[PDB]
Amino acid sequence: QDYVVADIALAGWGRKELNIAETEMPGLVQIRDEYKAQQPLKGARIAGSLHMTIQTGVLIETLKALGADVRWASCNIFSTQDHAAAAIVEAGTPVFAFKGESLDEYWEFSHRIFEWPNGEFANMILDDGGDATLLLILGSKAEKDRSVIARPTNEEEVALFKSIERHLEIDGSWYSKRLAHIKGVTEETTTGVHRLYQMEKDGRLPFPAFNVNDSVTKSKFDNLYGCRESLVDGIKRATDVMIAGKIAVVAGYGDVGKGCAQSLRGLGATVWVTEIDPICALQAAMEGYRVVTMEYAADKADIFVTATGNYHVINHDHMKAMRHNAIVCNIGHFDSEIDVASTRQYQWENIKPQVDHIIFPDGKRVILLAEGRLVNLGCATGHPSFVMSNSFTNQTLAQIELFTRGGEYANKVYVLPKHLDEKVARLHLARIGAQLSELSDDQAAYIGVSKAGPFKPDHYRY
Amino acid sequence: QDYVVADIALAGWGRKELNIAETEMPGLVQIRDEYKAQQPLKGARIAGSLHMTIQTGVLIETLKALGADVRWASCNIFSTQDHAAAAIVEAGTPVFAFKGESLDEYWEFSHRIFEWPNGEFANMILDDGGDATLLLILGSKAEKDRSVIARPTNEEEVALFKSIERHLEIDGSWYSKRLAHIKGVTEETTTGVHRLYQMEKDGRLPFPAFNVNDSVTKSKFDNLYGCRESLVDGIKRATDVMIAGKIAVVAGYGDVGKGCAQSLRGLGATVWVTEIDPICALQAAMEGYRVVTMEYAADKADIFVTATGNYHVINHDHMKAMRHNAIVCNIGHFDSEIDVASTRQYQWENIKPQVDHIIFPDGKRVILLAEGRLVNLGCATGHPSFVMSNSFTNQTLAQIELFTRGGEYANKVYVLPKHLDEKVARLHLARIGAQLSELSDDQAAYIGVSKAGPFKPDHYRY
Amino acid sequence: QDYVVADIALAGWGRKELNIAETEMPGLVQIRDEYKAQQPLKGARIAGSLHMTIQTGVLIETLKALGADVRWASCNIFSTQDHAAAAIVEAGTPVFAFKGESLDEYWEFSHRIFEWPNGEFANMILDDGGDATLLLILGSKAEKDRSVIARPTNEEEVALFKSIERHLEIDGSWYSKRLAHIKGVTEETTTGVHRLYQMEKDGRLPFPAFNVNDSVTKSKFDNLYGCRESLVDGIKRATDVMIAGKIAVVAGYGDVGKGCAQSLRGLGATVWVTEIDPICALQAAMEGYRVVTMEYAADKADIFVTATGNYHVINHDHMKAMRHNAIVCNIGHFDSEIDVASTRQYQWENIKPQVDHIIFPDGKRVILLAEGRLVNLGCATGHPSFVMSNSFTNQTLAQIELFTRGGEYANKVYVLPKHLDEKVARLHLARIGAQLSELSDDQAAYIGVSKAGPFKPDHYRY
Amino acid sequence: QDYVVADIALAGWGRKELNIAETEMPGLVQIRDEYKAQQPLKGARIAGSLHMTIQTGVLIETLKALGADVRWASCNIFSTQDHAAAAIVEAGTPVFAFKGESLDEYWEFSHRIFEWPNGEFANMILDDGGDATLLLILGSKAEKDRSVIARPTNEEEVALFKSIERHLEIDGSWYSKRLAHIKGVTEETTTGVHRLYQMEKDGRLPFPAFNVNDSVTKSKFDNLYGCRESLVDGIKRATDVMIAGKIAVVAGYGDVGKGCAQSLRGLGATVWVTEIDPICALQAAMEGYRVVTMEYAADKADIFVTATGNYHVINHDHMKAMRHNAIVCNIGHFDSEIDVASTRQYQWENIKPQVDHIIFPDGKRVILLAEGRLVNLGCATGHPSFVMSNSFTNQTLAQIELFTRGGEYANKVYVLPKHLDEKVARLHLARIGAQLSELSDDQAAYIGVSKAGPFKPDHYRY
Ligand SMILES: NC(=O)c1ccc[n+]([C@@H]2O[C@H](COP(=O)([O-])OP(=O)(O)OC[C@H]3O[C@@H](n4cnc5c(N)ncnc54)[C@H](O)[C@@H]3O)[C@@H](O)[C@H]2O)c1
Ligand SMILES: NC(=O)c1ccc[n+]([C@@H]2O[C@H](COP(=O)([O-])OP(=O)(O)OC[C@H]3O[C@@H](n4cnc5c(N)ncnc54)[C@H](O)[C@@H]3O)[C@@H](O)[C@H]2O)c1
Ligand SMILES: NC(=O)c1ccc[n+]([C@@H]2O[C@H](COP(=O)([O-])OP(=O)(O)OC[C@H]3O[C@@H](n4cnc5c(N)ncnc54)[C@H](O)[C@@H]3O)[C@@H](O)[C@H]2O)c1
Ligand SMILES: NC(=O)c1ccc[n+]([C@@H]2O[C@H](COP(=O)([O-])OP(=O)(O)OC[C@H]3O[C@@H](n4cnc5c(N)ncnc54)[C@H](O)[C@@H]3O)[C@@H](O)[C@H]2O)c1
Repeated sequence: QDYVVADIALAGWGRKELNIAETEMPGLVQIRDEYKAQQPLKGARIAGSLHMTIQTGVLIETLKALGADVRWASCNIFSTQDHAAAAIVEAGTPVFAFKGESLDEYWEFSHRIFEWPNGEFANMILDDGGDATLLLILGSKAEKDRSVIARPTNEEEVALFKSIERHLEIDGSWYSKRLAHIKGVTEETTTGVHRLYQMEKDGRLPFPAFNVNDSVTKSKFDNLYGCRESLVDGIKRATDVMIAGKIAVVAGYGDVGKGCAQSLRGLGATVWVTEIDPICALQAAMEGYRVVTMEYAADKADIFVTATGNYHVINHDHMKAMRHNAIVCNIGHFDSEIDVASTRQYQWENIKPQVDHIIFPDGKRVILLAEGRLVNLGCATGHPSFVMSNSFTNQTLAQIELFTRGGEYANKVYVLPKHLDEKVARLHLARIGAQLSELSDDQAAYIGVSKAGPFKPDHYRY
Repeated sequence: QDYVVADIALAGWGRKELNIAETEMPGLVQIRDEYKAQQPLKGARIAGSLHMTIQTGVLIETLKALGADVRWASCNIFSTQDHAAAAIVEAGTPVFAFKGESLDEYWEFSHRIFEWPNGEFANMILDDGGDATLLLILGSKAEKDRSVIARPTNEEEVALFKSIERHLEIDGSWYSKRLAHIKGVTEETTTGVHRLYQMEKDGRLPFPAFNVNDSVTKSKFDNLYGCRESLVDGIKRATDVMIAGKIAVVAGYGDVGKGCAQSLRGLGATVWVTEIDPICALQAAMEGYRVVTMEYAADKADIFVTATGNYHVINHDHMKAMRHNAIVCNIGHFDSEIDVASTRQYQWENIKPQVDHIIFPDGKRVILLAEGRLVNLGCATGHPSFVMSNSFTNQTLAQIELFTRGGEYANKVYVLPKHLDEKVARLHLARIGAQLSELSDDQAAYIGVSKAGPFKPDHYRY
Repeated sequence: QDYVVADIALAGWGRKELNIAETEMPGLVQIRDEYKAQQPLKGARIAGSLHMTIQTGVLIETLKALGADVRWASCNIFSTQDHAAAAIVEAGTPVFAFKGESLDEYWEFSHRIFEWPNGEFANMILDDGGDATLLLILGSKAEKDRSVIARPTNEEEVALFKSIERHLEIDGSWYSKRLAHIKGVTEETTTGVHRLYQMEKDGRLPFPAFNVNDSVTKSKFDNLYGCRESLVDGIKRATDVMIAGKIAVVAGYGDVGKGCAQSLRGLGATVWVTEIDPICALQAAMEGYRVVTMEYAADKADIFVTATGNYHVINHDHMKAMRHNAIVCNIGHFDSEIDVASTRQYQWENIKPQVDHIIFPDGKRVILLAEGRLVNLGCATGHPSFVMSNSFTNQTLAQIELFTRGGEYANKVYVLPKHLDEKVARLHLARIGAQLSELSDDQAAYIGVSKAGPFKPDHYRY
Repeated sequence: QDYVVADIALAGWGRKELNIAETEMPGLVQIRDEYKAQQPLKGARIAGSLHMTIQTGVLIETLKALGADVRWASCNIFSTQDHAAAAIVEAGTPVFAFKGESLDEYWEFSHRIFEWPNGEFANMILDDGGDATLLLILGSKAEKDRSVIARPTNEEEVALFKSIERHLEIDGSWYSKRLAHIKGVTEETTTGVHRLYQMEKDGRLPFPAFNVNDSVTKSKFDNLYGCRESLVDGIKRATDVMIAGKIAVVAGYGDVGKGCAQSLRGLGATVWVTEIDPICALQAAMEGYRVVTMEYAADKADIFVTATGNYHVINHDHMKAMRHNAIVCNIGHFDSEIDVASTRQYQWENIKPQVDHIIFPDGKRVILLAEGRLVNLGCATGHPSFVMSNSFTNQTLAQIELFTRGGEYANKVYVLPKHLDEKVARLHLARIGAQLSELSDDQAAYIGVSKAGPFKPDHYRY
């Protein structure tokens, strides 16, 4: 069995949910129809490391419909949907992923996506978080200098370092010969992208890399629209609270905060915003939101939402000043936006999964969601498929561009070209009934663009 | 054991949830504090027939805190929350309710709320749907005319009639004796209020009844704000679908439909509305919604919501014209807004509990929610506590008024007096931080009102 | 010349503006087309007393297209548009109206609409404010008892009383014989309607009267939609102020205040509301508005809008606490919502017409619009034609109903029947592209209405 | 008299309006207070060419309060407010501007800002549209090559070239001598910035230039918020039309179109959008607007707004398909968004100033605003002061930076540094009551920024 999944019997269920997801992921489905004849990924052998969910499944089969051969693993030990994995295997793709897998299994499975049968090699990486890429790069270094895997600080490292030693025993140059076949990497997260920029700095980047995280279509959907669609859903599943008439404070008015504010206001909450950036604060104010400090908000608001990407924006003294049964949640950085640690010295009482009462020295209670982790993933189900369709359609056009024209690119990190970012948007228009107009020749000349785009300058903010 | 519940062990859990709910139900709690000293319900013996949930538990303990003696049953066989029932019993109230009870047990439990110890009788009814009222009125007539309980249309009538026949054997004047002791009824639903108006018309109403359904505070919260708060919640739990960019059609632009349109629009849907009432249609047009026909919408919309209270507003031929994986749901009348029965001829495939695929001959599928029953109750959790607080504060003030001043009233159906309706609203203001202003003497005279209210004429529409 | 206008030469201009207004008044234009064949007003001789504007002109010619003969005057000395009057005369209708006419001329012109040539008599009154109706009723009394015009308090009375004495000299029973021919009155304002209710009380109402002021379509358009369309326009014409980011306080959250709040929020103002009615306050709160006292708002808000219909809701001490260059206006009762009188002791400095600086003892200035009169009429141009189309379409269907079936009605004040209120709405649907649906027989029975309406019970609030 | 204005008598009026405007322009006023002591512009001699309005007067006196010596002209022959010019002259600034001046007078006035007394020279240019900059650059080249001012395309060039030829006769090196003294230019318009980038490309830029057009604060206020605030204002002054229930189409969904759509929707219009950019189109779809074609909209919409910056986006055949009395206007490029010229073949009829009927052969009419020029400027009063405060605070900070630190800059076009852009926003917060928060040291390090800013990376889109 060239796969490791929870239970292949879950395949039929997975296929039914794939069939449903496809309708909500028109960008991916339309790429299949458009590039059918050309088979642009014929000859591509893609190693993929990305949350093994139903939506990722639609991406896998798009890559296959375009001609790719694919091996897949999850980028997280808990994010796999076992029935999705099952259905993808049943359809003929090696998957090494199950929910609740150990760290040892995680790093093993990250090797498996790079062990192709019949003397073959992966020639593309599709990554989320950069673990797959990190494995080849660090393993290659360990070949020359074992010391780099000699002193593991944490738990993830013990498992990573150990897995590398195990493969160096199979083949003393296990990693470098595999790295030599990679034609391109496409990466979609902030952390993965930071890692690539550092490799480039260190002269350690041996192929072109596409930063897809910073495209307009990916960032708007992943940040603004995705969280707008999901904040209130998580709050309601957890608490069933009435939103109308409540004071809700959103910390941060970037893309995530903008979406949060908009959804809360759409239900009749009074929305306050906190900010450290005066441009963002002024944007919030021009939408009729009151811009306040968290000190001011702390004893007044009913609902607190953190969207700053920063550290301890809701702190011990804020919570201490809070109203009884104030609801506190986080939709920003995966942790530490709220100082949950500083409340651990007080009585807690579980209300239900991902919902807890914290009881302060005076008997005043606060309701905390997902233990200060991401409310949209802990109390709801994360981004809807249409949102993920925009992210994954980016990843797909990036794979096509590097596999197909990667020789035109240096061994550097590149943001997706505007014309492909525009194409991502265009691929989603028919689903939602939007009719795109066309410039005439005179009009294209008049505003100084090609009829085919790109339509805006690189500095354009949308 | 003067109670029948699922499991008395659930009491501690129920008490924890009651403690949470109280903070979201300020009308009930503030009533407890305001009327504490007066104990206006001392000497009241209330037979209640109302969904035995955590929220109803808060109402029950409010009635008790005001001096009432109380016995309770559910008005529905499936709506009971067993931990709620348990906590209320443990706190000293007879309850006759558990989730999933039978129709035989249902009607028996309806008798038990009228069986008081120490030779005492119920003197007040707090009703939802009118079953408690019906039992006594039908049963009383059946004492002198067994023909009324002779021809059961219906599985519910079969159970009802049996229980009457069974009690007639114990005492030929079981109902009669009890009916004569009722000083008043308070009723909060359309169905219950229709039954009362019909009794009044027939001269069969032997006590004053308060119609609390048609109060402004009750109708607004129960119809408009409640459904606004919970429509999308149900759709998202069921489907996790992206709302932005979708065409959603709402059939009906009354209170319910107004709330629906408003929540869908708040998330970036294009909202279309159908209507038969030109006034309601013009209202919709003035908020920027296109007013369309269901025939026009059938093959164009992505989301269908029925809010008409009418019959087969989505029919077989509409569903057949629908777009593949269109979502169809009902938030209006309990059933028959959608012609679900006409699709039973087709293969169905369950997606998950309360979510079904209907497969048409050409392979096109429709996603139907809650089998065409109520999506906010089937796929979500129903109205939030603050909403129910408005309905139940209406019931409480109605009980106080009829118990303490019923002599002032005739044997008719009255809508809650405007000043009590205003009181319901007022009791909810402190929670949401709304500061009410006071008229001066000059100002009250200038507009022709008392400083204490009521503030509007009886025909005022708000 | 059976007319008195400013200048008949203005007719061509007026006709051009009539032709423009008709497109925006589909209710009136559609009545013409629908009732063409029937000529329901053939035999009607309508005396009309209503602001002689372009929009009223479209009403006059609708009445004529339906078969009426008409004589017209203004209900206000300043509201006439001279080119409208000119165009209506040129088309063959006697008009007695010009802007800036004296009180003597006003009362003379009110007689002229009741002096028909060739021994004829008016048999219908179309009134706004009840002056026309008052003339006949009071004149009739003076015939029997001169004392009722013996002691005039004010300026309007001196002119009224004098005009009556003058006509009693022509014909000692000038009024009563004219009153005897009136088959019906239709009245559209609050004041006019109060006067009718008082006549009825006093047994002094000799014909049926329609209160059109309280119809749903007239009240929603005249109160809510009209002021929503126009508040910000008046503020901007006067001040050119940026609305976004300002705190704007609306006193009152009835129909006018509701519209005001909604328009201000639509431009990104932070909107606060004050209220004395807790139901209205709770409505405001459920839309996310903060409900505050004027004492709280006075030193904080940038923009103050009064919509209460009450007395001195913005008072001396409020203005004294105001921020420098706060803008103060009134869209409610025609005066005394603001205590402008109490500021008259302080320096004023005109900024431009209808805009004044008030300079307080400490040098802090406030900007007052229209001297505390109606901002939408003083700084903008009042209600748009579509709004007036709803009012006047009411007046027209009321005229048709009383002329045509007035024998079915007692000599009482009646609100317009719901089926005619619905018809008003329906007549406006085609213009705005709204497609009204139709009940089937089964559906009409199911919800208990006729297919033709009315569709809602009398107590329905919309 | 070192000035040329319409009437110095208008000065007191102008001063009154300047005093009002100041309260709505907190960025300029707060700059005066903050930099008072430092007098950073002491030694600066600023030649300004910018619309001589009341708002520009506030900018001028801010520059003076900071130590600058200043001479001023308008950048447009018709934009001058004569009372503003007068007040600024009376307060001691040479101004060369009056409303309705000729092109000959225009260019002469442009020379006068460069003629300083006591043998001194301008050392800074504050420009709008780039005419002041062009004069010196073109004129300098013309000294050594008279061919550049030999072939005038254009009535404006005829005037420009004459004035250069006239000054060349007085001094063959008139421009040269002056050009060499310029330390910097600040430019705020698209046209001016394009000219600067073209000079830079040709190596013809002898000093650092700040592009203030593309700052976030300038572009947002000038493009989005400014047009949002004033679109409907213009339409209503022109037509007094009802907006609710109308279909309004906005061509373009960039900054301007985004603001338009938002204001129209806020009043209950159904808003459709056209676009050629799929990203912008998806943005519109995500806010619930239908994205349509102008061909589809042509015969359906009631209101047409062009915001594309493109050429003939409304053409002859669109207008011919339009609904009778459709309103057509342009808020985008100064002209040629609508093919007005193609309708000159038809009879026109003026409705009023800036409002015209275009009469088609079949008698169908279209209402065109401002003859297809800018409706916010033609039918209203342009941007409000708070908006202009953001543009002019940008200019002020740009002047301070180039004057005090220009040595740090090369002879290129720079966009305003992000930290100054942030400063513009910050300076506007106190007015609107927005409370900015401060990062702690730990928080600044955690997200990788200085506590003082800048807070975002250069590619951040807001
Ligand atoms: N929950 C999710 O599923 C999800 C999805 C996408 C992104 N994110 C995360 O959300 C976070 C924010 O994302 P974004 O795209 O909005 O980033 P952003 O940088 O665009 O916006 C963050 C905002 O927070 C403000 N801020 C920083 N510190 C603050 C403080 N101490 N107080 C008040 N405001 C402060 C900044 O000025 C900034 O405008 C990131 O960590 C991102 O990774 C989460
Ligand atoms: N889901 C819930 O939890 C919940 C809560 C409250 C009320 N309701 C129910 O929702 C239904 C509607 O309630 P409401 O308060 O909005 O009633 P309503 O009478 O105020 O509104 C119903 C609207 O539907 C329109 N309508 C009737 N038949 C139609 C048809 N064939 N096509 C288009 N429109 C049609 C009517 O003209 C009307 O204006 C009722 O059955 C009510 O009991 C449900
Ligand atoms: N400006 C116009 O062109 C125009 C058009 C229509 C109506 N009106 C007038 O506007 C006024 C209001 O009309 P409406 O239809 O909204 O009336 P309404 O009675 O429906 O609403 C008035 C509201 O003001 C509140 N109120 C009374 N005194 C108050 C106080 N002291 N402080 C705060 N709130 C207070 C009341 O509770 C009420 O809800 C009336 O005088 C009406 O004639 C003006
Ligand atoms: N009226 C004013 O006072 C004022 C103020 C600021 C800017 N503007 C002007 O408005 C215009 C637009 O400004 P912006 O900042 O929105 O520019 P922008 O580039 O941000 O937006 C223009 C939009 O129009 C779209 N477009 C181009 N041709 C089109 C076509 N044929 N059909 C449909 N869409 C088309 C583009 O795709 C684009 O996204 C510019 O000319 C600008 O100078 C006017």
